Amino acid sequence: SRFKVSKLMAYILRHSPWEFGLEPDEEGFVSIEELVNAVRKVYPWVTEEYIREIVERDEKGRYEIRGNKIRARYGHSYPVILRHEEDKESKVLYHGTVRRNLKGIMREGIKPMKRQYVHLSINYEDAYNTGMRHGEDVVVLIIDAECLRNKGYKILKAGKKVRIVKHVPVDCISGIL
Ligand SMILES: [Cl-]
Ligand SMILES: [Cl-]
Repeated sequence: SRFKVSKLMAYILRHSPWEFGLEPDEEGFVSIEELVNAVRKVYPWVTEEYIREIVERDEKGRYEIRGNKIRARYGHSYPVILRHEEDKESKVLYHGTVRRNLKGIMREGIKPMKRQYVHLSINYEDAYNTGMRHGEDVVVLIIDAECLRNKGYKILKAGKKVRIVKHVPVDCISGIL
């Protein structure tokens, strides 16, 4: 199924490419032909055409293909430089978290995992569902994207709804939902 193969693709491209013999470049790209060979170790019926179809049909824009190169657009647990197109249009974004984090966030702002990027959403429901990954008592922060930009932060379009930014200062948190 598309779901099973996509879940494996996301694991390989975000978390464990070397386990499958793949060496991502600094931007997270691997050869799509080598990715097919890797995936076929688990699902031998997969084809390059199938992987390209998964990329084209993905509801979140999880993946990006350029020529012969494929990457995950977000969610890596290893260092990447993501030169995604800038979101210059959003006025408001959302960050899902858990209530226990408010104390720290209200003192320090939102910091990323591994000093990478903070993940934001254009959509409240997506932010809520993301926050549920860290606990049941979810709150969604409203982020003033214009004030982020005015402080010098570039907000990048990582997926259809996912946006990434280096840091969110407390001054740009405009509400809690
Ligand atoms: Cl909590
Ligand atoms: Cl996750």
